[PDB]
Amino acid sequence: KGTFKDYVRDRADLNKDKPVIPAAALAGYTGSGPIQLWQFLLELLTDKSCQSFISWTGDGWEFKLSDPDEVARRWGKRKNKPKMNYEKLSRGLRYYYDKNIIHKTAGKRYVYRFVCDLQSLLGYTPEELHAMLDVK
Amino acid sequence: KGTFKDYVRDRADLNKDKPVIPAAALAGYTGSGPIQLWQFLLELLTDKSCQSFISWTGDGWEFKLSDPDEVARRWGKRKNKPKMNYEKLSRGLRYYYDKNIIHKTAGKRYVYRFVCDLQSLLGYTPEELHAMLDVKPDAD
Repeated sequence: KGTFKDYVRDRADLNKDKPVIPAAALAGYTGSGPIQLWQFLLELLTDKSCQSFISWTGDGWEFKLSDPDEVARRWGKRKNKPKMNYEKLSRGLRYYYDKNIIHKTAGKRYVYRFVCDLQSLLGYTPEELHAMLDVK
Repeated sequence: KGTFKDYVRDRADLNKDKPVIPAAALAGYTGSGPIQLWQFLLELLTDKSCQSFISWTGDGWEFKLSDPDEVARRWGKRKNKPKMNYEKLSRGLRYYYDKNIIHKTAGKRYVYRFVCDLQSLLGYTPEELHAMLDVKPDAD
């Protein structure tokens, strides 16, 4: 039976995984208001504890979805959309291909790549972050 | 500006430190779901940057609202309610009076007092928090 003081202390000592690019903070910076799906993928991609169902392939801003539905799940629980499946999220990607935000690598299945200038936006180089995330 | 780094860096070299009792954490702790007005008041009282509009009087869990409107304005923002004024906020305080969470100090204006067992919930004593926030008693 611990107090709030113990609760905070325990949280500071246990759950330790801060994404380098918080989708929320990013929406503020860019002033996009409501969190965007492409901004969310970045947060996950910048959060080690997510390298299970999503990570950088090592080639530039190229990333792959090891477990698509997982990203589709969290995305739903993050935007109060408990009705978010794998397709309702794969439809937003096409919109991203046309607006040239995210693309799909030829000769893959769930491999994608940011084609927008994230270096000038985020301030990080692809290779830089890869290191901060122990990318292999 | 410039890059995302700067906008976040200015938060580590040009930004204060979090309050002691953040409403968000307190909500998750007690599992109240959405932030509660009394939890939000606790955050402002545990944040040095808010001592201009709300502060501890120095006597236990008693506090005063030096700038009532600024409190109601910030509560409105945190809850996405731009039409938030003190009058409505006062409806929440009155509600807490009936639920023995916060009482109003007789013979004074804008002076209230948490009357629930916050010490046992929070893990701090009023004196302890007053020191952490460099609180100075009022010459009542």
